[PDB]
Amino acid sequence: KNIESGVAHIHSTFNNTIVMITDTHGNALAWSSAGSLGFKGSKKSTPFAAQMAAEAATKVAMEHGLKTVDVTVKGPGSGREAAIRSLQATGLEVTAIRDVTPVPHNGCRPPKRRRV
RNA sequence: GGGAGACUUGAGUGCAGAAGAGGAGAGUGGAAUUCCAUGUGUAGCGGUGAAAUGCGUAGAUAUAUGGAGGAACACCAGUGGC
Repeated sequence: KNIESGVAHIHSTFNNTIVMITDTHGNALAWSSAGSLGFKGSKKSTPFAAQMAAEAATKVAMEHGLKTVDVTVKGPGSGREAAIRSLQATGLEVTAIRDVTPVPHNGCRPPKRRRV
């Protein structure tokens, strides 16, 4: 109901961007996405859509009560920086930024190349 | 070419060292994917050139914490080595 510090997970893929603001323990507080905001098709990956998604999620989080957030960026999407700037503009203080893109140590076999 | 000898440079042994993803056997480590359980949380997620199929209110994706299991071994790594 009332929080001050939290985490913001930005999942940005080539097709969509999802912003998930949680508490420092990971429990979800608010979230939004390009698709959730009405963007469809290619638009979902545009940085502007990421900007709006971060804006809407931040507004809900601040409404719930939240001042500081630390950012974790995941995925190769092109809207990560747009979301971060949107967070700052909407008001939440960006305490820190880290990248948590998983990096398999070889691990599993990725799917086939396209057009083969 | 044959026979009877001699010789040490080829060949090999000895002695002294060197490096190595060489091979076989038995274990073991972390990353990561998927699945499972339980939290938080609400409407999409996923995907394309564009769409649709598909998954999601039986609460998905995301997110936190665990647990299961299979396979391959990021960085080192290098017309490097064996």
